[PDB]
Amino acid sequence: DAEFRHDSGYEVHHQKLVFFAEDVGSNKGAIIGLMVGGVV
Repeated sequence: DAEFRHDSGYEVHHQKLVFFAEDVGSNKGAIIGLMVGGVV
């Protein structure tokens, strides 16, 4: 099994975000969908 990444400390929640983005394509995720509707 490769290990290019997947090496950090947290990985208990930030992953569910990424993993989403990965199977997302270009829509909303969790907190991003918020900051993406006010100033940026």
